[PDB]
Amino acid sequence: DVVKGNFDISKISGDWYSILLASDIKEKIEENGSMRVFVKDIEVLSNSSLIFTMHTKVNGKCTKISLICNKTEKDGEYDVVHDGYNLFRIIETAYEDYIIFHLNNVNQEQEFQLMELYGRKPDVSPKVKEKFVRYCQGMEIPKENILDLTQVDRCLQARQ
Ligand SMILES: CC(C)[C@H]1CC[C@H](C)CC1=O
Repeated sequence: DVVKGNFDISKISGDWYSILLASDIKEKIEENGSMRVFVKDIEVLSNSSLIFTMHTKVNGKCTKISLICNKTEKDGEYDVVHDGYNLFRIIETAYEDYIIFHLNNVNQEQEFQLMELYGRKPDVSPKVKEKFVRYCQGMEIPKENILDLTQVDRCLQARQ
């Protein structure tokens, strides 16, 4: 049930797992990188904001953070503060299976894009992962810059 636009936001509510991570700056998503953050859940805060809870590593320990995301003037776009100012939007989702997010980090050193694949479960179809890899390459993210997190510690032991 792939939705490609006009997403119902309340249907992306609830728990998510981070599965694949991609960026045109690999350091951002590798171990210790500012964007190596594992989603826990998404909830509707208001008619125009979301709240994400996510895990980061702090001195080796999985640590929960909360992020407030607001609709911008552009349709489908949200902003969020983390390692600077970010703009993100949904690329596509099957609400009960997976969601793909695109993010832009707007900083003065070098702007970069992030691509994220979440699943309702700690894994999804190889069909879904293939769809994501294709999007990444269409966005000129090299395959070396796509990381599979199902192999690594994604704080699953700490989600509570
Ligand atoms: C801070 C990062 C990791 C979060 C913010 C919200 C996005 C939908 C997913 C994402 O890139």
